[PDB]
Amino acid sequence: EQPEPRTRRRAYLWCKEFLPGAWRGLREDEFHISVIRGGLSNMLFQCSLPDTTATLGDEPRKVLLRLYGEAMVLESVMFAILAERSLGPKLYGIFPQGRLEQFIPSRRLDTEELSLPDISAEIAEKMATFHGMKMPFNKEPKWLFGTMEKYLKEVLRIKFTEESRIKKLHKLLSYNLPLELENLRSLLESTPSPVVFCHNDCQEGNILLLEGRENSEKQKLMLIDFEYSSYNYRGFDIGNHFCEWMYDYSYEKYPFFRANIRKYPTKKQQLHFISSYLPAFQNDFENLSTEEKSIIKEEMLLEVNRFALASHFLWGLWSIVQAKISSIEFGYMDYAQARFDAYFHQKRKLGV
Amino acid sequence: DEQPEPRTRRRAYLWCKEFLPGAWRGLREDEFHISVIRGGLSNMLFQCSLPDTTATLGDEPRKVLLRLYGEAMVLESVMFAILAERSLGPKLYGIFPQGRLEQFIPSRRLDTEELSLPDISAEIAEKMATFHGMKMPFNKEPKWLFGTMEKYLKEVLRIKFTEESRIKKLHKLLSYNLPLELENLRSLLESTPSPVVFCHNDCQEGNILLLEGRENSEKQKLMLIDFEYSSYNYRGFDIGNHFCEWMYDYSYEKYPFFRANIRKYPTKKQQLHFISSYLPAFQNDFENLSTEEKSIIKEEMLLEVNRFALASHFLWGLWSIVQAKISSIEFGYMDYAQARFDAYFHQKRKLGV
Ligand SMILES: CN(c1ccc(Cl)cc1)c1cc[n+](Cc2ccc(-c3ccc(C[n+]4ccc(N(C)c5ccc(Cl)cc5)c5ccccc54)cc3)cc2)c2ccccc12
Ligand SMILES: CN(c1ccc(Cl)cc1)c1cc[n+](Cc2ccc(-c3ccc(C[n+]4ccc(N(C)c5ccc(Cl)cc5)c5ccccc54)cc3)cc2)c2ccccc12
Repeated sequence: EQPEPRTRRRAYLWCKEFLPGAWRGLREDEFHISVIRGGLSNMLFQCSLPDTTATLGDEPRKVLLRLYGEAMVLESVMFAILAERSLGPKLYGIFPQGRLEQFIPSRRLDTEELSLPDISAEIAEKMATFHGMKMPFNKEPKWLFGTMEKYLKEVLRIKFTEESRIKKLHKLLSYNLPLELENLRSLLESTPSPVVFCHNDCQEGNILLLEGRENSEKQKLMLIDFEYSSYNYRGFDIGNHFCEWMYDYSYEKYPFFRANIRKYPTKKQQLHFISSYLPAFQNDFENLSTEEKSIIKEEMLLEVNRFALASHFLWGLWSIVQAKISSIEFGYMDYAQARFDAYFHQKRKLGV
Repeated sequence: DEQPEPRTRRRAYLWCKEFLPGAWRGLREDEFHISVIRGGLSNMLFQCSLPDTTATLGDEPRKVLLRLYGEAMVLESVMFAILAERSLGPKLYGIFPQGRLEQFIPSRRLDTEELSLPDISAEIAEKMATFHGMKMPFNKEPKWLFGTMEKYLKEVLRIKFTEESRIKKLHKLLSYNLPLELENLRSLLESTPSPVVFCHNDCQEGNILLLEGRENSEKQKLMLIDFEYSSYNYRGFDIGNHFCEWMYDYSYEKYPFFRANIRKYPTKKQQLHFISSYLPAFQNDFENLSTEEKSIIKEEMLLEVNRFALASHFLWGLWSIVQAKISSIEFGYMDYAQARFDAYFHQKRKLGV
């Protein structure tokens, strides 16, 4: 797929002006560009040198161009920090209309792969590593309930025009969400979880399987797409990831997802995950007694399964608001209903 | 121990409490120590610290610097962060809309007279060289120099002062036909090769820290700071501008709040000492070239930096005229403009251009 000749021009100039080596002397007629994702918000292109052109130093042959649609400053700083620490794609250029990033040959994981033991173990290690790092952002964990409050308030003010959405919203408001948010607050306020640097969206579509490295046991993945990252309760990040075993966003018919409550990880599979996470997050952990390890692990199961409720609640509210304001083709209200179904199922499973 | 207003004191307390880890997280407003370093109307600095009696819980700092602020805002933050990660600037502890929290570095600024000490001059060159060699995610077309001179020239032509002395001083400055002089400087510089590199663009004594404790180190006692004017730019501008700064001392206490001295510009000898440290630190093979090839590079570099020095005078001269209209800061801006243009014409005569 080719873009319009006007974006093609703009892109040529960005690469020419921002990238060093052979790129600096490159002519419009030798510029290769093609699409990866299009639309109206976060559009991706692969830009490259022609195969016949030689590099002059260590510049990339090929790069990723990301066109964009307080928060703008924070996301850029963080993208740069991760790039410097080699935990994210390198940052090659930053401008108002977009940015230029390392191109990493890879594919996203499919939902079904999240439960493969070796995949699950590595995701845990990465998340653990990510949780341990220092970032220059606010460390009060106010984003979880602050955000749930903000969306709840919008949700109560929403008037849809189409009858089917009006009906679906009416079924959702029937649960008395402001009362349910307070119950979830008191449950989570009594559930200790250390505040750490969370990804907050650790789903299959934000996990890259790296080309070439498929045979590596423990080093085949990269976490990406940190736009929702913040300091937050650890339980949310793990609980949210566990929830993601149940949703597959690649389904081609409406509503463009498939949900399965029986795909939530078993106790066994949860233990496999936290057995990799704990040593990578608390370095002394491997040298505790058998019995002390079991205690930590059992309290962690309770922790993450409780915070899983906040994953369902938050993304459910989010999705209702998106049904009003997003143009993207997705059955947002059906998804909201699926998250609230799972919420009430998980409440029953926990006895809370 | 000079204290800020109780409202800034409270804001600052919250920022430190919320952004810094360890003992800071549990700290009470009444246990917060803060004092001023710089005040005014724009970029205000405070030293914030834990009380001496409080213990740290890990590797958090006891003491930090709070910087209150007055496209460019995104790029400056990214760059401050990049330099922090590479240990070429103060560590970044917190970033918020009203300011940021940075490593506090016990130090003083250099004085103008210290720029010419051989060991100081040599290290400045090494640091600038290191700085020039870095990859940064910014535009690499060197359009900021003339783009900026054009932009200020255009403002300068539209300025009406009301007070007589400023009117007179502006009139003397416009007498030189600045739009014609800018074109002559363009054609001179278009014929002067200079590699485009990552420039500080303001490498003056007040942006160079002498690090406390390290005074006895020969080659590692300084840090370059304050990169808000940084960009990809001609290498000649950075070196030429630093050479120009040997002539200006901004610490004079009476109006016009600077002193200028044309005879303090570095000698050819002192310039060679500077570029003799810069070259090996920027091109690592440099020491193993032939004697004759080294001399050629060095002599062309002298011509390069002394020619770009003209752009230092021209740019800061125009900048200063514009500041005389819009800055509230106490400084003889028009006198400074005249001093930079005097130096410009003197440097033109020295070069035979
Ligand atoms: C201006 N500019 C730019 C200008 C000049 C130059 Cl030289 C370069 C760049 C630009 C830089 C970067 N971008 C990329 C970008 C992508 C996403 C966002 C984004 C969106 C909304 C929000 C708030 N928020 C909502 C929901 C949460 N959700 C859903 C949420 C999820 C989980 C939890 Cl626990 C809590 C909340 C949540 C979460 C955490 C933090 C914030 C959150 C934050 C960030 C922001 C920027 C640009 C994009 C478009 C246009 C310009 C851009
Ligand atoms: C929004 N926000 C913020 C928002 C959200 C969060 Cl979470 C955190 C922060 C903020 C971030 C950072 N700051 C600090 C800051 C202040 C000014 C600037 C700056 C601006 C405009 C300009 C133009 N320029 C002039 C002259 C040159 N001069 C004189 C010049 C010198 C030499 C040469 Cl060769 C050419 C020109 C030159 C040079 C290069 C580039 C630009 C130049 C320069 C600097 C850079 C950062 C904020 C300040 C106030 C309010 C908000 C701020």
